[PDB]
Amino acid sequence: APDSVDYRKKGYVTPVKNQGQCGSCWAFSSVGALEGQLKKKTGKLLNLSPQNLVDCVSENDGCGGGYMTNAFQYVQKNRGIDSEDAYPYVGQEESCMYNPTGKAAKCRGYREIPEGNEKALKRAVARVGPVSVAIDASLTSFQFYSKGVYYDESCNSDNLNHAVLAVGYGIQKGNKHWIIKNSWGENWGNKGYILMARNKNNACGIANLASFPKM
Ligand SMILES: *[C@@H]1CC(=O)N[C@@H](C(C)C)C(=O)N[C@@H](Cc2ccc(O)cc2)C(=O)OC[C@@H]1NC(=O)[C@@H](NC(=O)[C@H](Cc1ccc(O)cc1)NC(=O)C/C=C\CCCCCC)C(C)C
Repeated sequence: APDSVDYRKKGYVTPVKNQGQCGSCWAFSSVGALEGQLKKKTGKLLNLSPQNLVDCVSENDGCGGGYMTNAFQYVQKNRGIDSEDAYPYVGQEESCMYNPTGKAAKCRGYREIPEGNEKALKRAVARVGPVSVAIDASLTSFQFYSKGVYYDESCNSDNLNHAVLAVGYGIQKGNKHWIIKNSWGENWGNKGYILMARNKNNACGIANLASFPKM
């Protein structure tokens, strides 16, 4: 694989959204992954609907929680996801109003990275595009990230509690990293983004609950 990857520079990645108080992190992660695969296939980028996922993915718990695979599996069986334009984010769990006219992406299926395999996730990101990853984001050191490559020996790989999007990887001051899109708005982190430590004994369990859709 290449040394540098950054799918933001290829137009795959939409702006940094804000989930708010609602714990719809999985939905923002899922949408991020589909958005990437939409641009690759069609040439056109747009915002897909996190609210479509929150309201209609009955196998997940809306703002309470959820998995990305379940949201991808939903878009496959449903034969669509609406645009943000067609179906906008309100910040609560409520009734499904999927309108197949406002369809924007479909999904052929999904794939999962092997558990605790950062090399596999690296190969995935390089070839596919923005990959959905879950992590431990409970630490204070995570909350108030501003610059550099992030790492903390507290970061429990087995306590996976927050879904984000791996949009790339690289190196910065000899610290290999994953380029990560959060959904806590543009004023968190470095413009919404964090660079988390790559090949550092699976830092915050970056490789444990990782997956992508095929479009
Ligand atoms: C999205 C994350 C989010 O918005 N915020 C997280 C913060 C920034 C740490 C967060 O709150 N995450 C957890 C709760 C939590 C907080 C702190 C610690 O130390 C641990 C957990 C959360 O539930 O947030 C919602 C989103 N996260 C997920 O969907 C993730 N899933 C879970 O965290 C987990 C389910 C699970 C994961 C791994 C397992 O092996 C088994 C089960 N959720 C729960 O355990 C909570 C279950 C039910 C809560 C019901 C609340 C009812 C309120 C009325 C996913 C892996 C991406």
